[PDB]
This record gives sequence, structure tokens and C-alpha cells, in this order.
Amino acid sequence: TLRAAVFDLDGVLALPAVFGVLGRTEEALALPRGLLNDAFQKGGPEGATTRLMKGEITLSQWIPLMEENCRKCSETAKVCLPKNFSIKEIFDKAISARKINRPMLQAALMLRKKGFTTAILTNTWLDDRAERDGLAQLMCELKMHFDFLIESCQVGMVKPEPQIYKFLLDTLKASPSEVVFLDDIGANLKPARDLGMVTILVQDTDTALKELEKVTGIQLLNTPAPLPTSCNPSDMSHGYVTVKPRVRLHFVELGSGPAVCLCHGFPESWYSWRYQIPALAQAGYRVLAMDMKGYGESSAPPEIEEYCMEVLCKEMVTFLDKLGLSQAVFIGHDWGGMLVWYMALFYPERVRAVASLNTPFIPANPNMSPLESIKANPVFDYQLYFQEPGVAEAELEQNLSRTFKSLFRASDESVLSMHKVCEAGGLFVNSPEEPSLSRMVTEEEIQFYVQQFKKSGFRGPLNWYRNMERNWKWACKSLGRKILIPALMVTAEKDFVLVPQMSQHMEDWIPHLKRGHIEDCGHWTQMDKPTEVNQILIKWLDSDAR
Amino acid sequence: TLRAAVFDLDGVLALPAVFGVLGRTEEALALPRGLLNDAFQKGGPEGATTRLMKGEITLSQWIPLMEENCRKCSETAKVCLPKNFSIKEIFDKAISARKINRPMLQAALMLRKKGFTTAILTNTWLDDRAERDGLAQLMCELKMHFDFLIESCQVGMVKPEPQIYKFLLDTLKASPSEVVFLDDIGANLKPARDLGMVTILVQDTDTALKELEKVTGIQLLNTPAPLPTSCNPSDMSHGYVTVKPRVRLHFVELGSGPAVCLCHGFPESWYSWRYQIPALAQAGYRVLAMDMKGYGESSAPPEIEEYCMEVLCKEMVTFLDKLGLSQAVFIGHDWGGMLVWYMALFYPERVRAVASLNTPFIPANPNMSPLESIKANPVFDYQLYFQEPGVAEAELEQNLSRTFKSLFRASDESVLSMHKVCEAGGLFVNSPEEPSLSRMVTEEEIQFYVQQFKKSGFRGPLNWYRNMERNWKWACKSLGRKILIPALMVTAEKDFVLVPQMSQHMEDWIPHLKRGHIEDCGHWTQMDKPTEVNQILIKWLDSDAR
Ligand SMILES: Cn1cc(-c2nc3ccccc3[nH]2)cn1
Ligand SMILES: Cn1cc(-c2nc3ccccc3[nH]2)cn1
Ligand SMILES: [Mg+2]
Ligand SMILES: [Mg+2]
Repeated sequence: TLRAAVFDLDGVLALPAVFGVLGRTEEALALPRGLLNDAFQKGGPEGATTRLMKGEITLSQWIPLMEENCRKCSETAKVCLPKNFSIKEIFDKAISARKINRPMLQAALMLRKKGFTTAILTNTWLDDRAERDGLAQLMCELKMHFDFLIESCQVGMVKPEPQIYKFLLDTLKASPSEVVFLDDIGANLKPARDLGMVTILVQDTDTALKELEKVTGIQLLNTPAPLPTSCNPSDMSHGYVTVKPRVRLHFVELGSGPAVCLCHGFPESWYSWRYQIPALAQAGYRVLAMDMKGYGESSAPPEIEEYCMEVLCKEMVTFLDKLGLSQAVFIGHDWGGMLVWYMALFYPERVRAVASLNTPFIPANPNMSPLESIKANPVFDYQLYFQEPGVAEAELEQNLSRTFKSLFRASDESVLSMHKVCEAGGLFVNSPEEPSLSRMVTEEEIQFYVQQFKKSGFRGPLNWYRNMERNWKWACKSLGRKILIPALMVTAEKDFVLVPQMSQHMEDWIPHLKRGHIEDCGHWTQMDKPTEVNQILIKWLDSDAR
Repeated sequence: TLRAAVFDLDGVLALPAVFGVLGRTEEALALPRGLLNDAFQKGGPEGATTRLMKGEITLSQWIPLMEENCRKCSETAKVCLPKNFSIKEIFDKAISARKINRPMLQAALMLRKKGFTTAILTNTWLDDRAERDGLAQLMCELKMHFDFLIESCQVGMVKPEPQIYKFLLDTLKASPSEVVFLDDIGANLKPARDLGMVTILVQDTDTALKELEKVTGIQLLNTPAPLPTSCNPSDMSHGYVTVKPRVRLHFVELGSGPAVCLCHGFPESWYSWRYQIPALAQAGYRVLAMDMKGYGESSAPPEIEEYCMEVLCKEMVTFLDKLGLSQAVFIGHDWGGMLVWYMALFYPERVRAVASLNTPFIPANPNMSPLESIKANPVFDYQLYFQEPGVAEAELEQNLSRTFKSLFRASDESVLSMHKVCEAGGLFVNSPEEPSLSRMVTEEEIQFYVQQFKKSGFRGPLNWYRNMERNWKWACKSLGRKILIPALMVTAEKDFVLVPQMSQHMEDWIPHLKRGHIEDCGHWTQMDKPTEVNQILIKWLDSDAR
């Protein structure tokens, strides 16, 4: 029956409400109870505040009218306003005080997830204050989670006028009894109730959510911790840069502030960063999430040496040059992890800071050919399988859904060891035709990877493994250096390929290295533990990159 | 005969040279003449400094070796280093002191323009200092103007070793007698001279340029003021955002710092900002240069109302939402100019500051239908011609080269009045079939516009003129407001369509409006007077947007 849910902003989605600060301001300054609220509401439907709320005038133009209203109210109550009484002041403070009410937002998210159409209905203003940006951010963060944001000042109508409800119902393509509306002002609820809408008078958040749960039949209060916001590919800004005549790099771009360039592993995609991208943007960073060379919408030339680390690094530097970035923060996972350590060693001037998930920095051994070094560790046997061009490509392309559903598994779900892969003749020889779906990924998400790898297959990606000698000789040039820029190593407890122990000597070469560790986390760190990853990266970014 | 020109960086392309600061530092601190230079050069080919220059170690690792070298030199000269003697200190200061030597760069530009291959050959270091970014910027600005940048620390070789010259000659695909090399250290010139290269010992810049002029046969000294750096379309980062299901916006993106969104006019392109894009990026801004709806690589739906100002503005706001930008600076020219004033009036929270080239802000007249208002000014008669769908499209698409070559003209070059265009039956009825090429644009640049407009023609662009009534009714809602965010109006003396006088009352609605004025400037402001435009915008950005 209920198909839509509408949330007020002041006092419902954002707290403390500003009338809150009119109450407190009167008290703090020992004025008559309600005086400020009388000034605010003066003239009712024709007063200064309605005109503001309807979009007739801007917030800066209203400020001096509210002043005058405050003078008039005070003279008629036979009191004086204090010296330095400042309307702008009180409001700037009130407006920066309000934050998103997290449990209300998550309840709106959940309802949207079970198929509700959701909206924000608010009396608000055209904000031209010097400090307008703070609310612009808050409104951006809230709005991306809802089907509609309806603002009185954009539509020329105000709660409680009945026209804005008819505008609401009509935007919603729904009938009044299909709608629940939460608001903290009972007068606002009155006309919605008249048309037959369910309404909820919002005082404390938890009781409103209890009413909302009872009315929708959906569990909203005490619900488990939700995943971070993910990314829908067709809502993103997609960027393309030609780094040389045969070679373009594609990236997804979100946010503003210091550039943070995310470099995914094998066999992955920009989309492997879906849970980090909105969080890092939201934390004040300009996120650039690559398709690395070989993948997705970046070019995938066939030649093996197009994928040695030297060339891959030179091309990432060209990518910064063409974009006009003197530096970026480089955060890599897996093969992208190895690449960011090499950016730190050969291009420190271009790297604001470097972080890697899972991939340790281990300096090349100049007395042991890397084929040798590899043969001295059973867990890297599968890399020998990867060498012969064509062999791994045929197995991995043969059925894409099976390939990613077999690879993308949480630590208690595995279906392949990387164990005697050569001996066995393949990576999947002893895994199922139709693997079950991991808890980490939906069917849709697997099909995004499938569709990406239909463009170029596994030649480019596999070629990353096919430059052992060439990478070893280049790495050997760097054996005198240390990494002395800000650096973060994050280990994953249950990555059985890139194990935490392999990172144990890194402080010898990176003396001020910082660390995070994630327990109960397999190799696919970003989608295995997105919440913990976000917290470690954002905290390290804020202290070391900013 | 000469086909290539190679410029040193320290003392040639960048000034003051750092050995300069070793001289000054000794004096300032009353140490023995040359002591610092002795420490620097200690051990010659095997000493700490060569290892740095070859890329064996980073700058941070070298600092404490130079210290020790400074201790050893001082004890052997029987003196004491002062208290707080700081190698890091001296170098940070020396490195931030060096700026681009503008006349050398312009000479390199000119030689490149007459077909020389150009390069920078420098002994430099892997810079991992806290402050590394300053040099990263300087190196970025210099490098984009040259075919190659060869750095000792990236190639593992140093001037004056003869191997780096063989590497030079081989990168240049040239023989030693086809090459001139400028350097401020004679030892560096010695081996180039041995292979038969022309060399120039650089002391004062002007004498080196005189030698370089005499040797190349090209005038380099006292040459007229060059145009700002332009953009080559295939070197840019190209960005794409879907703002709604039928509609994507394309943009070119360069730089980092506060977002600056450039909005071109009719019938134009992101490329109309080619001279502003590198300058504004270079000035510390993140430039986003749009193809506006209707143009170039943005979508061009056919319906007229898809181009009313309301919809166009809503979609620019969606563009910010998807890119994750809470605000941008909006700078418009012509129709893009009108649009940015409307962004300031309806979305002040999303606009950091607003500037317009040529387009004044004139509030709608609510007592006069705009068709009327238009008919009351002979200079806007041509807009009536634009109304009837199809008519102007056929004339303007009929021959694209002629269309842009007729439109894109400097003020003393015109071939069309906008005068009795209806009466005459067309915009070009009395202009030539094959117009001469304006001084403002090359043949190539016209052909970029031609190729852009082959994608969608003139329907979308013309539709911007086809919403007079609809724009008037929307604009009327804003008649109570003023524009109170930071705002810049730039008038063009000889724009005979959007004349300076039409802007004269703007202070009534925008009380703190700032102004620029450009004399001897026609309607195509950005390409007519690129140098002056850049200076006015960058100065207004730095004071008001930053
Ligand atoms: C740098 N590096 C990356 C790997 C690796 N092997 C894999 C095998 C399967 C899936 C992901 C994998 N990632 C090893 N070394
Ligand atoms: C907002 N606005 C733009 C114009 C205009 N007319 C033109 C006629 C020709 C070329 C460019 C032109 N630009 C008038 N008003
Ligand atoms: Mg409220
Ligand atoms: Mg020099």
C-alpha cells in the first residue's frame, strides 16, 4: 500500500533544527521567550520570511529584514536588544551546527532499497552568504540518496500551503494514501493528513522510526550496519586521456580537493573502488579511479613490454602531465599496489603520498633472477602458469561469469588454492562450472566485470606478469634509494597470496612507513572490508596527505 | 642545417642558478670562498653529488652527505661552520628562488614553432623533500613546451660524461652538427663541441640569444609579444557526464585548485577557451571547459524547450552533483554569459563567483513581452531570423568553413552587419563565398570548429534563441533578488551586438559588481584579446574567488 516516503530536512534529516537556535539564543541572551520566533514569523504569509522561503529574495537580502522585525518585536515587548546582537551571526552558527541525522538517512536508504520512492520536502532559501558552501555540501550529500529534493525556494511554494502537497503528490506519481511524510512541525502535517497521507510528527528520532517501521512493515531501527555508498557506473564523470598515440587511459572522477589516484589490481577495474570513491570524495578529496592499462575502457595493446613497470609508470606520469596535476596521492591494491611503490621510487616529485593495500614493498634481489626467486615460494607457482602467452587467456576468457565468481570470494568462501596450478593444468581445474555467488558481490556487480572484460580479455592484464626480468633490472636501479615521502601499508589478515608477513621488513626501506591491518579480510580488500578500508585511508589521508 | 635546440635548465631556462646561492651563502655567512662548492663537488665522479645526479639516491638522502662534506671541507680549511648552518635550508631557499627565465622559454618556443625539435638536458635529482611540489610545478610548466626533457637522474647519466650526449643525439634522431646546445657550464659544452655540436656558453641571457639568433638565422630577441599557450584537442583530458537519460555533457579538464567552469557562446565550443585553459590552470585553478548543450561532443536533442534557460541551468547543477562539486566559479561569454548570471540568481549556493564576457545582466521587463522588447532595437533584428525552425539552420550548415570564417572576425575585419537580416533574407546574403582568413584564427582552428559542427549542426545552438517567452517568464520570478555573490562584468569596446553601454545599470542589481573593459576588442573576446582576458580573469579569480 505505502509506496513513497517523504522526509523534512530541518529537524528530521538534519539536526539540531534551527528554531532550536532561536530558542537557545533568546535564553543565552536573556530575551523574552519567543521574541526571536515572533520576528522570524512576522507578517505570516506576506512577511519577509515567507518571501525568502518562496525564493522571492535571497538569504542575504532577508537578513536585514529579520533585524528590523527584531527591532519591532523588542520595542512592542518593551525590552532592548543587546549590543552586537547579530542576526547573520546567529544563523551562520545555527546553519553550521546542523549535521545529517544518520539514523534517519539510513532509514530513508533502507526504504529506498526496498523499492520506495523517496523525497526531501523542505522550506529553505536561496543562500548567497559568504559561507553558503557548508550547506551546499550538506545538501549534496543528502540529495544523492533520494529520488527528489523539493525546496520551497526552488518551486515558489511553502509548507503548509496546500499547493506544495499537490506538487509533491504529482512529482511522486502517487496517490495521497501511498505516501508517508515525516516532519517536525505539526502544522506541516495537517494538510498532508487532509489529503489522506500517513504522517509522522518527528520529535526524538527513535520514536518516529518506530512509527515509520510500524507503518511500512520494514525493519528500520537497530538494523545491521549498512555498506558504504557504492557507485552506479552511468552516474559517474568518465574521463579519457591519450598518453601516447596508441594508448588512452580511462578513469572515473569524483570530488574536489587534493588529487587521489586509485590503481586497481588483477584482474579488476576502476569499479573495484566503488565503495571508496564516494567516501573519499565526501572526505574532501578529488578521486581519480583508473582503469589501468590493459583493462576496461583503457587501451589494451597486445605487446608484452607495453606492460613492464617502467612503461606503466611513465604513462601514469604522462597522465598527470596532460591532466595538469603536479602531484597526486597514489593508492594501489595488488598489481596497482606494486606500481605505486615504483611511482614513489622513480617519481617522488609527482607523488604527494603513497599507499598500498596488500602489496608489500620488497626490494629486488640483484643476485637472483626473479624466475628463480619465484620458484622459491610455492604460493607464487600459479605465476609460471601465467607466462606462456595464450594459455591463461583461454581458460580465463572461456566463461567470464565463472571466472569472476570463482576469483571474487571472501576468505571463508574460497573455491581455488593457488597450489600446484601448473601441475593441475589450470586455475579452475577443480572448481565448479557454476560457482555460488560470494556474499561480497551481487550478480549485477559480477556482470559489470563480465561486460568490461568482453572489451579486451585477459591478454593485457596477464601481460602485467610477463615482464619479470625487465621489471627486476629496472627495480635494481633503485636499490640505493629509500622512500621518504609519506607512505601507508595496509595488510589483509587472510590474503593467502600477498600475506601480511611478507611486509615485515618494509621499515628498513621506508623508515617512517605507517600501517593498517584488517582482520578477517581476504585478498579483495576493498569489497571484502569496505567500511574498514575507508576509515584507514581517510584517517591516513587527513593526517599525512593534507 | 640546424634542426634541434637543447637548453640546460639551471642558469639557462631557470634563474637564478643554484651555484649562485652557494656563492651568496658563503659570502652572507662569511665562509671561505668556494668552500660550499668544494663540498658539493667532493669525490667528483664517485662523490655524493654524482650519485644524486645519476638517480642512485634521493635528494633527502643526499642532504646529510653534503653536511658531512661541509664538515670535512671546513676542518681542512681550518674554519668553523656557523651555528644553525642548514644544508636543507639553503637548498629549499635556492630551489624556490628559481623561476622560469621567460625570454629563454620564448626563444625555445619560437624555434619549436619554426620546426626545430627542442629539448631540456639537465643534471637534476629525485626530489623527495616535503616541499618537492614547487619544483614539480616548474618542471611541468617548462616540459609541456619541449619535445623531450632528459634528466640525469632519470637516465642514470650526467653532464659532462660523454654517454649522456650520445643518449641526447639518439633521442633527437639527429646528427651532432644539426644541434645547438646552450649551457651555463663550459665543461658541459666541451663534449658537445667534440662531437661537432654548436654550443653556446650562457652568461647573460641576451648575448646567448644573440648568438642563438646568429647561429639559427631566426629572429629571437626583441620579437613581438607571443600569444598565450593554446590547447591541442587530442592532448586534453576529455570528460563526459550523463545529466539525464537522453543527455550527456562533454568537457575538457585541466589543472587543480578551485573548480572554474567555462561556458562558451553561440556558435562556439569548449575550444573557444583554448587560450584561457592553460593560463587559468597555470594560475592554480581546476578548469572545466564545457561543450554547452547543443554543441560539439555534448548531446543535442532536437526539441526547443530542451534549451530554455531553466532546463539548461538545472542540467549544469546536475553536472556539478555528478562530478561531486559543491560549487564552481562560473565564467560565461555570450549565451554562456547569460546562463552564468541565471546560475547566480537561481543557484547561488552552487556558484563560488560569477563572471561574464560581453553579456550584461538586464533584469526581465515584466510589462513587455520579450518579442516586443526585441523589436525595439535594430541590432537584435537578426534574432527574428533565428526563430523559424530550419531557416537559419540551412544557411548556417550549408558551408561550415564559410560560416565560421564569416563569423569569427576581428573588429576591423567584419563582413556582415547584423542589420536588416530578415529583410535581406539571410545572415550571409551579402558576404563572400570564400571569405579571407581572420588574423584571429588559423585555417586549422576553423577546421576544428567545422568538424565539431558536423556532429549536430545548428539546431541545438539555434534553439538557445527559441525560448524567449519561456526564459522571460522564468526570469520574472527572480525580479526581487539581487546578486550578492562575487561578480565580474567584462565589456568589449567593439562588440557591436553586446555593446558596453547595455551593461551600464548592472550595479543596481549587483551592488558589488567588479568590471574589466577591453579596448579594440570585437565580439569574440577570448581569441580577439586572449592576453588581456587572461590577465583580467586571473587577477579577479585571485582576489575574489580564492
Ligand atoms: C603483485 N602481485 C599480484 C598478484 C596476484 N596473483 C593473483 C592470483 C589471482 C588473483 C589475483 C592475484 N594477484 C601476485 N603478485
Ligand atoms: C545572449 N546573446 C547572444 C547573442 C548573439 N547574437 C549573435 C549573432 C552572431 C554571432 C554571435 C551572436 N551572439 C545575442 N544575445
Ligand atoms: Mg522542520
Ligand atoms: Mg646549468
